[PDB]
Amino acid sequence: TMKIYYEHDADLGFILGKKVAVLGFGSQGHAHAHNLKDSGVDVRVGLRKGSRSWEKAEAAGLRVLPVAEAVREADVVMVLLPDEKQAQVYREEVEPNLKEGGALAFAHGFNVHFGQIKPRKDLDVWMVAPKGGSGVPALVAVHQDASGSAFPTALAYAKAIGAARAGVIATTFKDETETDLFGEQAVLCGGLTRLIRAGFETLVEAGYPPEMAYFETVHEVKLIVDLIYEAGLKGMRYSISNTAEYGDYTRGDLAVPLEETKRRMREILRQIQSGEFAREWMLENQVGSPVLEANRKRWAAHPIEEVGSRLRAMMRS
Amino acid sequence: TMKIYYEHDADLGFILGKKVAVLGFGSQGHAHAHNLKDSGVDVRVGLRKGSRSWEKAEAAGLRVLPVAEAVREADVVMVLLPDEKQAQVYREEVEPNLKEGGALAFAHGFNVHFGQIKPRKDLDVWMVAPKGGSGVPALVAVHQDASGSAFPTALAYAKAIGAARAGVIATTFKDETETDLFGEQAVLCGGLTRLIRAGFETLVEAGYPPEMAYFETVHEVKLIVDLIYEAGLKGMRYSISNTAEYGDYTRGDLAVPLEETKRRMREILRQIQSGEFAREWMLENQVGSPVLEANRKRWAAHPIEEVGSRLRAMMRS
Amino acid sequence: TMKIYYEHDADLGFILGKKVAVLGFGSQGHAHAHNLKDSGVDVRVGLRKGSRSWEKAEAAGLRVLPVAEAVREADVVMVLLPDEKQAQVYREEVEPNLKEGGALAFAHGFNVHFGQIKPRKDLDVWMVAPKGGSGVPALVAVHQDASGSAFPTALAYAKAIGAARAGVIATTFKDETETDLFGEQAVLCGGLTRLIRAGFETLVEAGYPPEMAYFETVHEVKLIVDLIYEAGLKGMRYSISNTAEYGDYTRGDLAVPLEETKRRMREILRQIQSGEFAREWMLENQVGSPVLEANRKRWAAHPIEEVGSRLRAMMRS
Amino acid sequence: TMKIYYEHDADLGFILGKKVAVLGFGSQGHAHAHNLKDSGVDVRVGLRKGSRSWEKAEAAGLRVLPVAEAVREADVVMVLLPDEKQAQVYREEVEPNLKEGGALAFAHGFNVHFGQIKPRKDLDVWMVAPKGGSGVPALVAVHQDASGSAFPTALAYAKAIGAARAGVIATTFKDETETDLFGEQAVLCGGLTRLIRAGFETLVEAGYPPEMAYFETVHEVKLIVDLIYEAGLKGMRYSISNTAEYGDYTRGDLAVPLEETKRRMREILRQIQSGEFAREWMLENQVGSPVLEANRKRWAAHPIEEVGSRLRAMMRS
Repeated sequence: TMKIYYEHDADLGFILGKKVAVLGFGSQGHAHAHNLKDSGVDVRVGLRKGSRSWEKAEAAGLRVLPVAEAVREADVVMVLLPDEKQAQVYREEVEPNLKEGGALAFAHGFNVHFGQIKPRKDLDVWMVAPKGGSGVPALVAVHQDASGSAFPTALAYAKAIGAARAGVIATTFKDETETDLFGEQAVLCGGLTRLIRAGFETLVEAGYPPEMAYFETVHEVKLIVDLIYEAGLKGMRYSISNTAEYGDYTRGDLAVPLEETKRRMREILRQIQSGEFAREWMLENQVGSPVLEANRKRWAAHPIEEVGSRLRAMMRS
Repeated sequence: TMKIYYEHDADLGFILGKKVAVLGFGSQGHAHAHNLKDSGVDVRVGLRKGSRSWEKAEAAGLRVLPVAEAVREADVVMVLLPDEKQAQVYREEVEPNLKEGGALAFAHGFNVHFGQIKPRKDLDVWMVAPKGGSGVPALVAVHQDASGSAFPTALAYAKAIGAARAGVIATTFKDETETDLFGEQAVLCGGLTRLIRAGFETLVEAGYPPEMAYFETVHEVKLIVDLIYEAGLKGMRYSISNTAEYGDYTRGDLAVPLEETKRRMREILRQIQSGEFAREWMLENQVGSPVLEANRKRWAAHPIEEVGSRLRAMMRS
Repeated sequence: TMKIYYEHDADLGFILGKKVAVLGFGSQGHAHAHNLKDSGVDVRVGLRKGSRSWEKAEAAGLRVLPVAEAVREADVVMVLLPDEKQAQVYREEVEPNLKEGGALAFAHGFNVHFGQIKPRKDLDVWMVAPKGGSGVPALVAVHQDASGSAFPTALAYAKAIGAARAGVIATTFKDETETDLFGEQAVLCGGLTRLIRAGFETLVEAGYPPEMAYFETVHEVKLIVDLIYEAGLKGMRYSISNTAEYGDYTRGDLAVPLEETKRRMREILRQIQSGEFAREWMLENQVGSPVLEANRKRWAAHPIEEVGSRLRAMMRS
Repeated sequence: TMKIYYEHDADLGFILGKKVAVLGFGSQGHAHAHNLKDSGVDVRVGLRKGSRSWEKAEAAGLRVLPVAEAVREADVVMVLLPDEKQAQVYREEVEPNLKEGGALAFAHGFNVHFGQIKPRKDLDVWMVAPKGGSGVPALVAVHQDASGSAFPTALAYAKAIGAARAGVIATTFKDETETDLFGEQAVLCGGLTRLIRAGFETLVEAGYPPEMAYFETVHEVKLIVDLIYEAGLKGMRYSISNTAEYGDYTRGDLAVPLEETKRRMREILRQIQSGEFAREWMLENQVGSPVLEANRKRWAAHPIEEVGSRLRAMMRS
């Protein structure tokens, strides 16, 4: 019971007559700028002079300018910088230089949802969040519609990128931002890495060889997750051995008890929704990311890395 | 500090002069029989008359016989049947028909490690456990060496299958069996599915749209696990956004607390090592697998399946 | 908001042209065979040769045959044996002998719901579960409809038995089986007997005469339950003294606290729904019912039995 | 099992041909500048114009310059400023003015270990941490060795200061920084002051005169700690009365229980190692040190201060 929009719903007329400034040239900057030019919209990439990304962008054959300049001549500014760098670039280099009635666009809602960018009341503010006809759907959301055509423009932008093919889902900046932070913290990276680490340490402390601990706790994860990707949980259960399936159904809850886990995950979500997580992260970046650099180091020293590196080398032959 | 053996350590002379009976024709039977013939050892597949697998095996162009017959004329019997079916086929159709001084081989140690097969004292008993030169290493173990050449034969079998290329690791039936059950129960299927389900239910109960709950808790798992496969945990951390990395380092432990999780996983491992899990599973199969069929059904009804199916369909276009 | 079917909805044409084999001759076998003949369908009772039930069935004037024979000549087989004996009789004597496209019928869903009988794909599988025009309604359910007319046939069977008169309720094998086990365990036998025993022991240990403990804790139960049967709980409250009513409303919760009781009953229900109870009971019967025979004995020795027997004798005069 | 270096291992040739800028003129600035000139290396002190420290440094007969100027003409910059002031002085006045291939030196690792100073890749970065031939050993550590001679230079610096005499211990910035913070928090200041305060309050609340509470809980501490300094714990036990010794051995654990204390100290250490403490302190200084000024005041008002001041005055006569 959700509103899906396709290529047929989106009209490239709302973008093709507009100048798009792509700020930043990571994986996202690369792909955004690439697929836009190959759909016949004039793109300029805004970068800092004499950067590694400056030369990489010219090598891909794109028009490259300083950030302030790229913005001065743009109708849509698509901001594809790290969350922690966006607010400063907006204040110093986008806010003063973006034409009135212009559009300010995002791939992530974080800085707008948590008020690190308080955009001018005259701008359109929208987001296209991607996740040939490879089946990559996208989210689209509009925070602010000054012109009356933010949503058609955003939908056109998704068409011009190739995201409309598999379907564009309409949402809000709130729901995009809060579900992204939740996934990262509770499941995708935070929870999963802790579960693997506890598995590996359990076997190694019980005196099983580290090499075999690594195979049964890290290397074999891909096999399971590929099945979930293709055919969901019930497909995954169907394909695994009955012994595996029986163990899963009767001992999974002992590993990860449902009500306790749901309680702890509700606290993770509370800190996201309350703004406490955003505050923590914003302040962390004000003082040189001490905790990030400290944790990186402790986790890079973990015995699981030595064994992992040896076995991945051994397999590459 | 582990003993690795390569193609150069293995001598195909120990297998090429032997008749191999492959029992069963799942994915493993298919691959074992295939790669053996393409390395010039004479293979026969033992199957039950008029089965779906009988016709599929003839269609791949293999010599197919009843199980008793395939065993009567074999020097090595490689048993590639479900754990719960192996013991009965061994008792009724392998034990009476396998030549004295023959070899009985496995891909999984479960039935031998837990005494569901008590093999004759005259047999060799060994295992090759796989996980062109695609980097698929294997485990090898020898439970029983009557001939004095079980280990060279097993190593030759791994060569004849293409498992020697990326390296063969010598282990024991105990360590193969107990680490496999542990992975399935604590991490790969049991733990991971419970963590995803708690994530998804947390978001849906908090009023986020199920479609977006599904993207941030299930679909995005593949992206993370592909990075872990390629470059381990520290590679995965390196590639994710700093916001994701910060969340992982500061909230992962809140989702999955280390000492509590390790305690519960030690209980999972205790039930494996004590034989309690094997007993539970063996008895389950004596009475028509009531719990397996009951749980399957409850998990197939879960709301996560409806939303999963809709979105996977939508993406296939 | 439930689907009720009456005599008018059921067409005896769907049964009267069919041969019915009734397997077993307890209370249910007796009544099923009886009421069918008195509605003009030809019945045969299948029994083991030279049993006590064999002679009792001939004495009621029914055609009696060995089980295999009764099945060979039947279109509908109605299985009215103890849950623990059904699976073996199905495997050895019904499966080989029941015509293709035949109907296999039950009064209880237990063996089908928990896969102790895995019925042939060509059979109809349905159930009639009864609980002159005495007001005995029935449940009806269809597990498997090969012919396209399982449900009309089942409904006809209920008509031919006299169960349609007070109404036939359509349900599923799942809901019949799981609610029956729940009632037996949590309330009807399990809970109620424990509550009586705790009452009786409380009074006797407090030094009240056992005879009077027995009257106020066991004999008087019938008076209350007859009122609940006739006029429900609010009828029962209406008829009891205001002192009794006041005590009930203000101390019932102290005896049986609501949230704690509901928690424990949810665990009883979980073990039913998960298949754990079915497994426990199936395995119990594989090894000669040690726990059943042990508990019987301990409960038959209970002081409540001596006093009960004396007072029931005294009242029969 | 630790690497000790003496005067004989250190070659003053690595420092005597280099210009040293000492930034700051506390106790450490004073001593560093002093002992360097008296070992024949040319020193300049960098200070802010018209400060109290400016005039005090000229009065000791040292060449004094603005910070930017002192750095422009230096080969080694020794930073002896409060931890909270170092990062700003590095960014604004050292980073732009320090010659390429220069050396940046510290007495404390805090700002480098926690990334408040991210030093240029061309610099040497090392530390000498002191704790006639008075027995003052030193630590030495090298964070960054661009020239290939950071360690000999650092060792020479320790020689030129008089720290080599009692021995220089090679360590890391990590171990110097984390052990210093731990000592301050768990034992030296944090723990010890809390233990004294609880002792004093216990006696005063029990109605002993405050003067005598002060003698038995504060004044007598010096006697014990002087013995520990000279002859360690077993020397201290040896010199105290047997009654004191018996009380210590049988009631010390009641005051300060071992496993509980070790648990709490592991949490103190965790917050240090994780970067949480550094973040807390860095942010505190961004907003005018509210907690520091608040706590100072509450602790200065404590009744222990009034009694202390009276008795110290009384003893000075």
